[PDB]
Formats: sequence, C-alpha cells, structure tokens
Amino acid sequence: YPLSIFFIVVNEFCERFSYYGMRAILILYFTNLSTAIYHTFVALCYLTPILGALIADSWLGKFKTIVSLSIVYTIGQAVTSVSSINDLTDVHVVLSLIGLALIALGTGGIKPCVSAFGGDQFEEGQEKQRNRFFSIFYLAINAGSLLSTIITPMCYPLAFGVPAALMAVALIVFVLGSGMYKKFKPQGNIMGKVAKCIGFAIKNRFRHRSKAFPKREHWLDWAKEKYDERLISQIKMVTRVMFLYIPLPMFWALFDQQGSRWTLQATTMSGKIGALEIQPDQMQTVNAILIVIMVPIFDAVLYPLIAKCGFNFTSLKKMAVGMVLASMAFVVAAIVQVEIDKTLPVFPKGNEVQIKVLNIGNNTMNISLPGEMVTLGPMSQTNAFMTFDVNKLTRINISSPGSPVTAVTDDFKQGQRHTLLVWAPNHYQVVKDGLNQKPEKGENGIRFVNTFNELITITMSGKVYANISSYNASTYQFFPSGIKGFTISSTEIPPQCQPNFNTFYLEFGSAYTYIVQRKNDSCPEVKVFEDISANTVNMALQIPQYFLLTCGEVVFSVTGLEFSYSQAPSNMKSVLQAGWLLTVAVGNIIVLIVAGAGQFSKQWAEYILFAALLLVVCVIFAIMARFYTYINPAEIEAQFD
Repeated sequence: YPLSIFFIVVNEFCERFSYYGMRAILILYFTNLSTAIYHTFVALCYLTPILGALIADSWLGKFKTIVSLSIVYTIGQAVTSVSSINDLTDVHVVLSLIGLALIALGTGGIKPCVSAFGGDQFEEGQEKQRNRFFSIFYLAINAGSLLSTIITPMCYPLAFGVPAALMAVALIVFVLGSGMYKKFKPQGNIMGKVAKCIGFAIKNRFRHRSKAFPKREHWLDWAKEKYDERLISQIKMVTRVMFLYIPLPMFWALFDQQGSRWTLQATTMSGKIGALEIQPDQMQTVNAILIVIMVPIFDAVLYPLIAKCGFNFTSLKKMAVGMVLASMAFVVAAIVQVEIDKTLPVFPKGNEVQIKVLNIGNNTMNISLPGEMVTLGPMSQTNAFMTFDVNKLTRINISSPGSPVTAVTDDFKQGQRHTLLVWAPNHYQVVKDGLNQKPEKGENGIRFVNTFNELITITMSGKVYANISSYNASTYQFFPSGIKGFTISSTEIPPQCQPNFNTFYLEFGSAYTYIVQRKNDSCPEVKVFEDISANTVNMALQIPQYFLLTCGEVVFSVTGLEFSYSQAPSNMKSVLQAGWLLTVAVGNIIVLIVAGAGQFSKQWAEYILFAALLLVVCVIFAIMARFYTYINPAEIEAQFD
C-alpha cells in the first residue's frame, strides 16, 4: 500500500515548499492596510477550491485534474517571473497581473483533490493505517514551510524561477506513479443531479401548504417523490456533515493572527537572546519547528496512553477540546501585551503636540514656554518630550543670560513630534521628526545635524546624506542592529582630516541623533543624543503563547481533514473537502471585518477577539456535537442499495 502514497506525499511537500516562497516575496515586491492586503489574497486563494471539487467529480475525475492543474500552476509562476523582467528591461504591468489569477487556480484546485486522492488507496477497513497517512501527510506540509524560510535570505529571475522549477520536479515524479495509483472516474453529472433534486423538493414543500405539511424529514419527504432513494441517501449524509462546519470558521480567524498581528507585537519585543541575533520576522518559523516534533508525540504515546485509562476520545471530543487550547493561547499574549506597556513611550494624538528642545551652542540658554520655562546648558537636551495643546502654544520666547529675547514665528503640525534646536541667543531652528511610532521591523533610525558653514555629505553602508544646509538636520533612515561604520565628506574639511568613524551597538527599536561640531584643528567631532530607548523585553517570551496554539492545532487540524474524508459518500469525497477548506475562507473575512478598532489599547483587541467569541462558539459547537453526526458509517450505508 505505501508504494503509490510516496509519489503523492513528496508532491505536496515539494509543492507547498515553493508556494511559501512567493508569499514573502510578493509583499516586498509591490512595496494597518498590510493586514487587509495580506489577508485579502490569502482568502482569495481559498475561494478557488470551489472550482476544484466541482470539476474533479463532475469532469475527468480526480487524477486528470491534479495533472492539469499542476501544469497551469507552474505556468502562472513562470509567467509572473518573466513578465517582471519585461517591465524593467522594456501595458507591462498587465503581464504580471495575469499571472496572479493563473497562479491562484493551481493553489486552489490542488488542495482539495490531493487530500481526497490519497485516502482512496486505503479500502480494507484500514482505520489505523489510513489515519497514519493523514498524520504523516500533515507532517509533510510544514516540512516545506520550514525549508522555504531558511533559503529565502540567500536575483528576481532566480527568486521566482527557482521555486517554480521544483513544482516541475514534483509534477514529474507524480506522473511516474500513474501506473500504481488507484483511481476512479465519474459516472454522470453529479452536481447537476443534486441541483435539480434540491429545487424540486423545496418547490414541492412550498406546495401543499396545509396538506401533509408536517415533514418526517426536513427536506427528504418531498425529494423522494421523484428521485431515487439511494441518491437521496448520499445527499443526506453530505447535508448533515456540512452543518457541523457552521461554527468552525471563527477559529481560523484566531489562528491567522500569528501571521501579522503577533509579528507586529514582535516589533516591540526585540530583547535579543545573548547567544544569537534572531530577527523579528523569523518568529513565525517557531510554529513550524514545534509542529514537526509535536505531531509524532500525540500519535506515538498520548493517544495509546489515553486509551489505557479508558477515556475513549472521539473525533468530536478532540476537536471541541482543540478549540479550548487555542482560546487559552491568546490570553497569554494579553499578559505579555500589557507587560510591555510599562516601557513604550507615549505618542501625540490629534490636537496634541509633543515638543523636544536640544541646545547645541556653547552657552546656556533660557527657554520660555506656555506656562513653564526650561533652561538648557551647552550641548544639552530635555530628557523627555513635553506634550502640549495646539491652541495652548500661544507665546514662545527665547533668551540667554544677558541677551535680548527672541520669539518664534514658525508653525507646528498637530499629531507630529517637533524638535527645537537653539545654538545662540537669537539663532534657532524648527525641524519635524517624521516618526511617530515604533520603527517598523525593529530597525533603528539615524539622522545628523549640520553646524559648519558649508554643506556636508555623509554616507553609511549604501545610504547617503548629502547637501545638508548649515544648522538643518536630515530625515531618519533605518539600519539593522549591530555596529556600522560611516564616512564624512565636505569642502570645508581639510583632506588631512580623518573621516572614518564607527558607531556603538544598535540593539533594536532605538533612535539616536548625531551632532557634528568643529575642532580647533578644523576636524569634525561626533556626539550622540538619544530620542527613544532600546527595546528591553526578551523575544523568547513569545514561545509560551506559541506552544499552546501549535499544540492545539495539531489535534484540531489533523482530525478536521480526516473526519471530513470518512463521513463523505464514496461518490462525492472531494466535494466535502471543499466545505472543509471553505471554512478557512470565511475566517479571514471576520478579521478583515475588524477594520478600525473601537479604542486604542491593543490589549482589548487581543482579548475580546477570542474570549467573547471563540469560547461562545465552542459551547455552541458542543451542542451540535450532542447530535451524534459521527453516528454515520458512510462506508457501509451505500451497501444497503
């Protein structure tokens, strides 16, 4: 029996491995809305499966569609790669756009058919062996995911071309197994038959308003009037099973959160392990690492042990329990979410304005501000931002001991942090900061200030600041952690001056401002001032919140596809798979429905998003589980004719 299986398993592992490659690249290629864009196309890929089962069981069977959809899948990836080269080498965008739609079909028509195809090989009441396959099969899906991430860092033609090539390798091997596959063909228009049967029955029910209206079957009492009984039996099994899925999709909206929402939180939690220098975006991989080792344990020890004590868990029992751990997983995040709040600074909102003042002169200056004054010595700054109201910024006076007063006639934008630089009694400057949140992806911004009469130019690892006016600062640019070297160039600088310099360790999430000042020998000097503190909380603390979800998703997901396959009738095995996959499609809509948040504190969203909904669904789902939909032995009922 294993012979024909290996061709199938290696195909999915090889296939889905390449599939993940396109994911990270796509968002980078085009560059809150990232949540929509990331989720929108994720759901889109799961609408196509609708086109999968219909064609598969109503036309050419299952073997043909896999081969056909495999070819069209590769073309989409290949076309997108070359079309991208056409735009840069030489309307053009239209070529790239078409690839996306073509790529989706393969991603859609393959997932349902492949799963149903594997199960067919098991026929001799091989409950344990067929289940072993599904446990093995799911372990293969994440195997590709793990390898995809590690190779991604190590070009566009190869970035797109190379992943596409593997699918061809996967495609070729699957063909070789044709002589060994156990395959079945359709015997008519199954989809059409059901369509007509449903319409006639309900139409008949509409008739006889008060004549034998009480139905002994909610729908079948009327369908039987024209159609074959065993035909009614098959639809009856599928109709009941599909009902149980109504409460399921909410859960998938609770698992996807790790893709973006948690990764966003990883930005503010970058306390780096001493041993290594893990990056923020790599945390998602931790789900892959656990799942490969966790899956064998459950099948190996846990399930046999549970049997010994006589708990006798059923598929329904596990699925209901599986949702519990996922729910409890999120509340752990909320604990971590509130914890970080003790360290992150506060940013202005709307009509609020935050002000920072930095003195770079050689003499102390006195600053007059609405309802308060600040005196800052040479090369000194305020240790924290000062918040103010836009309307309350009425009078601003600047003076130095023994110097005339100087007013400020500039303007400030509400909702933007502003910095005031003063170097002489009547010489000041107003500059915008640009950033009003934690830096994206964890990198730390850097800028510079000009004090010399002439323009200056500075370069630092592929990024250049040039033509900077005197007593005016540039805008921030972001660099990774560690230590970076930089060089300066300016006409006023004599050649003999040394422009080579090095920085201190950067860590993650910090924001420092440099200052350039003249030495007695005309050589420049470098001073550093902080604006935002470095991230403190360690990143490994996300492991707790991760383990429960992955441990809970192994018990849930594995049973989901297996239980969907068993209850399906021998004729419409693939159709139900669409229902199962269709569950995920709805899920991403709910998170998309979030749109704006009622308030700002993220801790609220992390909590109500699961507790008020997921648990309520669980109890509601349990009620439906009380109606023993598992009591259907789909394998034997057909034997009754």
